[PDB]
Amino acid sequence: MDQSNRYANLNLKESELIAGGRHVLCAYIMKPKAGFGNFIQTAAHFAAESSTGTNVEVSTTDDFTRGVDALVYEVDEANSLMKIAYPIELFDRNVIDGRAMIASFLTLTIGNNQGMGDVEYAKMYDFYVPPAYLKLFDGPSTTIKDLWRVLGRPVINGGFIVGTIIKPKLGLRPQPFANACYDFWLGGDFICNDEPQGNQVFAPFKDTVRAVADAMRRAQDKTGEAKLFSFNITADDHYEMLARGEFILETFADNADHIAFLVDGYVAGPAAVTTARRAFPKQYLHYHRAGHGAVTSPQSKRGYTAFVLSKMARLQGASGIHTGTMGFGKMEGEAADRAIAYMITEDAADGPYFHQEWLGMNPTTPIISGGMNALRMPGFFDNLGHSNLIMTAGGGAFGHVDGGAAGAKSLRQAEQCWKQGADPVEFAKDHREFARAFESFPQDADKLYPNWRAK
Amino acid sequence: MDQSNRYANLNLKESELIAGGRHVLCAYIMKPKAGFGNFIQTAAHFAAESSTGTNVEVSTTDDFTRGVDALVYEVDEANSLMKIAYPIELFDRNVIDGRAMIASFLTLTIGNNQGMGDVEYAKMYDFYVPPAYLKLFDGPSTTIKDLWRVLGRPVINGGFIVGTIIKPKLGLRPQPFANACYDFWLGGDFICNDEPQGNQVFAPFKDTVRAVADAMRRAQDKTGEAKLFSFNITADDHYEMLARGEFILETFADNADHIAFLVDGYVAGPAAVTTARRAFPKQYLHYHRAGHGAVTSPQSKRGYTAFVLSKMARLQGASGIHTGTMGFGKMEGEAADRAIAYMITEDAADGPYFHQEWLGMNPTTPIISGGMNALRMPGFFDNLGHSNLIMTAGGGAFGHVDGGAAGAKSLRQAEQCWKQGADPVEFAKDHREFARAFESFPQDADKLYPNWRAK
Amino acid sequence: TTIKDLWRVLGRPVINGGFIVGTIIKPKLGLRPQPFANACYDFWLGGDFICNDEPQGNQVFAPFKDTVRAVADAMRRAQDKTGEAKLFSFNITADDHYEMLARGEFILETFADNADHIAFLVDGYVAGPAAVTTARRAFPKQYLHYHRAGHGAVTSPQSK
Ligand SMILES: O=C(O)[C@@](O)(COP(=O)(O)O)[C@H](O)[C@H](O)COP(=O)(O)O
Ligand SMILES: O=C(O)[C@@](O)(COP(=O)(O)O)[C@H](O)[C@H](O)COP(=O)(O)O
Ligand SMILES: [Mg+2]
Ligand SMILES: [Mg+2]
Ligand SMILES: [Mg+2]
Repeated sequence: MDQSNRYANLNLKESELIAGGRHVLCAYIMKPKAGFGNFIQTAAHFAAESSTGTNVEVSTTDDFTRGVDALVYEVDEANSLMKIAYPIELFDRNVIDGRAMIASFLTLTIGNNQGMGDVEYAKMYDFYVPPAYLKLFDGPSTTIKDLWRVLGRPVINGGFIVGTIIKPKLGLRPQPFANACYDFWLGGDFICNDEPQGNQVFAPFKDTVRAVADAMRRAQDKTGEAKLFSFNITADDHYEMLARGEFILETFADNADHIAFLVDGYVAGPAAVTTARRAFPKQYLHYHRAGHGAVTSPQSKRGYTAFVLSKMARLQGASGIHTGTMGFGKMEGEAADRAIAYMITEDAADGPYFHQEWLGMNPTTPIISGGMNALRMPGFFDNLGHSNLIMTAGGGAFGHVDGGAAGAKSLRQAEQCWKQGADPVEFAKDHREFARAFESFPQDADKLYPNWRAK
Repeated sequence: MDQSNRYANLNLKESELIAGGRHVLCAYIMKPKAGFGNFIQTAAHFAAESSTGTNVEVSTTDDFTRGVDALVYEVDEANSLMKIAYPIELFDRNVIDGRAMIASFLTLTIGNNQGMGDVEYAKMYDFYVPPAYLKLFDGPSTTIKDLWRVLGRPVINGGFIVGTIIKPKLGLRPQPFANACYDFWLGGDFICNDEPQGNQVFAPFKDTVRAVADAMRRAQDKTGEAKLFSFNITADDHYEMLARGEFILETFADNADHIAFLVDGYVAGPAAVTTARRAFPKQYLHYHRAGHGAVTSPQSKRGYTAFVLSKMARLQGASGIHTGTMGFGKMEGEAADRAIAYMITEDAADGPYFHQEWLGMNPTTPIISGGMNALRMPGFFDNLGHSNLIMTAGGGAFGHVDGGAAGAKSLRQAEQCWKQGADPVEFAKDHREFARAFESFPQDADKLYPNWRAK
Repeated sequence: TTIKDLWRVLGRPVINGGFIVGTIIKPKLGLRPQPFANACYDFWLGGDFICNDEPQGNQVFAPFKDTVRAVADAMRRAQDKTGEAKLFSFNITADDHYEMLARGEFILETFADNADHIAFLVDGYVAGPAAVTTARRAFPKQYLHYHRAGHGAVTSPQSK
C-alpha cells in the first residue's frame, strides 16, 4: 500500500518546522528491502508505523488523526537519508506531573519501525527537540560542578578528575576490594564499581560499602584530600535500587555528598535511570551504557548511534554518561565522537543534522573510559580540547607496575603534561609515576612514543 | 594480550557443565575483527570482558577471582560459533529478597562485549540457566489461564482469544476511542492499547480509561460475554506506572480482573517490566517489544535474537510477549520462530543450542500480532500447531470492509475454520464476515487463495 | 506459592516431589537465640523443614532479630555440612500490619541468597484473615504457612 500521499510532504521546510516549535525531528539512514516499495513509499510507511497508521487503511481514521501524522519532509535516496517530523502532541506525558518520558520518544521514533518487513535497515543519527517538549524532560539535577565543590576545586572549570574502576571486574571480596580503593585514592580522586559489581554472594553489598566507607575515611585522613566513590545500584526492582542508595548514603554519613550512583541505563532501561534521577536528585547520576554497542556500533545499520544515546541521556537526567574514548581506547570509537561531548556539555551545539538549543538545561559530564592509560591521555585531550571531565582507567591504574597508587598519579601527571603542553617523553623525565607507565604498557609506549627507552 | 590460557578451557564438556548446575551457558555467533587476535584469543578476551578481567593484567587479581572466570568451553571457527560458561556466582542478587535480576545477566553476557574494538560482531543465539539460578527469577504470576477463566473458558486448552489493537495508533479522542472498543467487543474478546497510547494531550489517560470502562460494561451487557482490555502503563517513572495501574483497577471495579497491563519492555527496559510484574502480580502482564528489531533482526549480527529475548521475558515475569507472526505478517519473521513459542509455553523445550528445564515456572503466552487478518490466520496456525494464544489484528479488524465488529468475527471464524480443518474458500461460503475479509484484503486473498472470486 | 516451590528449592520434582521432613523447635518458648539455632542445626542434619512454634517471635529472652540471625547462620552451617537445602518457616504474626512487614522484610534480607528457603507462618485464626492477607499480598513469593491455633473453639465436633 502506498501511503506517500498522506505521510510524506517534501514541500515543508526544515527551517519552518524548527521555528514552529511543534515538531520533533529525526534523521534516519534507511534502505528499503528489495521487492517492495521505493524510497518515498517505504519512508511513508515508516512514518505511518511510527505515529498514527498501520499497513492498511482503517475506517476509524479521521481528519484529526491525519493532522498529527508524522511526516517525511526530506529525503535523499542517493545518500539513504530520511527525515521525519513528529508532532509533539504524539508523545506520552506523565499523569502525575505532566512531564515527558523518553520511553515514549523511543517507542514512536525507533520502536516498531525497526521490525518492518519492507525495510532492510534504518538507524537514527540525530534528532531535534523543540522548547515546548524539551522543557518537559527532567534534565540533570547534579553535574560535575558538584563533584568539583566536594574536591575543593573551582566550580567553573574545576579541571580533570582522576578516576579508576576497581579491577578484577568481579572476584574481589569486601576487604580486598576496599584495600584497592584505599591504594588508588592515595593518588586519585574518583573510584567506581565495575558495572556488574553489586551484591554477589562472594562480595555482599552491605559488607562492601561498609569496607569502602572505612577506606574512604582512611584515605582522606592520610592524604588530607576528599575522595569520591560511585556505587552501582542497578537492579530490575525499583525498590532494590532505593534500598541500595539509601543504605549507602546513611553508611557514608558526612561523606554522603562524596557518593555517586552508577546505573546500567541501557540494559536496565530508562526506568532505572529515572529511578535514581528522581529518588536521589542530589547524588551524581553515573550513566553506564553496557550493551549499547549492539546498536550504536558503525557495523550496525539499525537502532541509533552513540550520539543519539548521549543526547537522550542528558534529557533523562544523567549527571554523566560514558561517551567512549573516541578512538584512543580499547572500544570502538572515532575522533569525531568529540561532537558527542560538546552536545551534552554545551547550552547550544550542532549534531550531524540538527542544531540543539538546551535552554539552560544542566550539562552531562563526558565520562571517558575504555582501555585508557597515562600514555593514551595526551592524544585524547588533543582531540577533545579540554579536560573538564571524569576519566576512569581500571587496567590503566591497577595495571601499573608500581601499583594502584602509582597508577593514580600516572593519570594525574598525564593530564598535567597536556595542560602544560609539554612533550610526554621530556615530561616523563621529571615525573616517575608517569615514566613508569611506559614500562607498565611497553606496547603502547612503542607505538605512541617511538624511541622512548633511549630518552 | 593473549588470555586464552586463563579464559579458555576447551577440554570442558558441555554435558558436565549442565549436570553440575553451576554455570550459565551462552552461545554466540562471533567474528574477530581483522588485524587483531585469532578466534580463540578473541573469544578469550570476550569472556574476560564479560566476567572478571579487562584488556591487561592487574596486580589485584587473586585465585578466588580466577575461580569465577567465565570460560570459553567450545568453539567452531568454521561456523563462527563460540560458547561461554558463566559461573552463577557472578550474577547480581537483590539485597531485599535475594532474587535474581535480568539486568545483571544482560550486563555480563551481552554488555560491554558489544563494544569491543577487536570484535567485528557477536550475537547471542541461546543461553542455558541451571536450577540454582532459574528458581531465583520472578517468573510469570499471571497466565492465559486467568484470561480463560474470566472469559468462562476451560482453564486447560481454553482456546483462541480473539483480539485487536485500537487503530489509529494515535489520534482518537477518549469517546471515539471507546466507541471503537465497543464495536470490536461485539464480536471479539481482547483489546489492547497501541504501544504508544497513554496520556496524550488529545486523549487524556483518565478520560480514556473511564470511557473504555464504560464501553466494557455496555459490551458485556449487550453480548452477555466477558470482555478484556490491556492498558499501556509504560512510563519512565516507576510511580507513574503505579499511578496508571491503580487508577485503572479502581475505575473498572468489578471488572478489574478483566484488565491486563501492557509494558514496552524493550525500550523502557526490564525495570519497567519488573515494576508491573511485582506491583500488579495478579494482572496479566502484556510484554510489548517495540524496538527489538534493532538487534533481533537477522540483518543484525549483534546483540541477541528474538528467541533469547522471549526466553528472558519468561524469567522476567511476562504473562505474554509478542513472538512475531513467524513470517505470515508484516514484520520480519520465519516459520522456524515457532520454536520460540514452544520455549515459552512448555515445561521442557529445545533451543538452537541448549535444552531448558523450566521446573514448573509458569508459561508466557505467545501474543501474535503484526499485519495479521482472517485470511493469513489458517496458514499461521498450521505452522504453529495450536491456537491456545492471543492474536491481535488492528488493521485486520478495523480495516474490515464492514467495520470492527465484522472484523472481530472474521478473526473468530478464521480460527474456527482451522480448528475444523475446512477449506478457507469453501468455509467462507457459509460465514459472511470471513468471506467479506476476502473483499477487505483482495491483495492477500489473491495470493493466498487464487480464484477465490469465482467461488 | 505452593509446595511446588519448596520442592524446587530442595531439588525434588516440582510435581509429586514427595515428603518434606519437618519439625517445630521445642520448647515452645524458653530457648535463647543461640541454643535455638543449635537445635535447628541438629534437626537439619537429618530433616528438611523447621518452623517456629506458633507463639515464638520477639520474646524478651529470645529477641526476634537475634534469633533470626542465629537461625540464618545455622542454615548455612547445616547446608554446608549436609550439602542439602534447608527450609525455615518464621512466625511473623502481629496485630500491627507494619510489624508483620518489618519482620518479613528483615528475614528475607538476613537470609540473602537463602531467601527462597523461607516460609512465613501466620496464626490466621487468632490474628484473623487480615493478618493472612497481609502476608499473602506483601510476600506472595514466600510460602505462606497458615497456623490455625484457637480454631478448636468452633471446629471441634464437641462444638455445635
Ligand atoms: O569494563 C570496562 O571495560 C570498563 O570498566 C573500562 O575498564 P578499563 O579501564 O580496564 O579499560 C568500562 O565499563 C568500559 O570502558 C565501558 O565502555 P564505554 O566507556 O565505551 O561505554
Ligand atoms: O503497531 C503495530 O504494528 C501492532 O499493533 C500491530 O498492528 P496491526 O495488527 O494493525 O498490523 C503491534 O504493536 C506490532 O505487531 C508489534 O510487532 P511485533 O509483534 O512483531 O513485535
Ligand atoms: Mg567496566
Ligand atoms: Mg502496536
Ligand atoms: Mg506449636
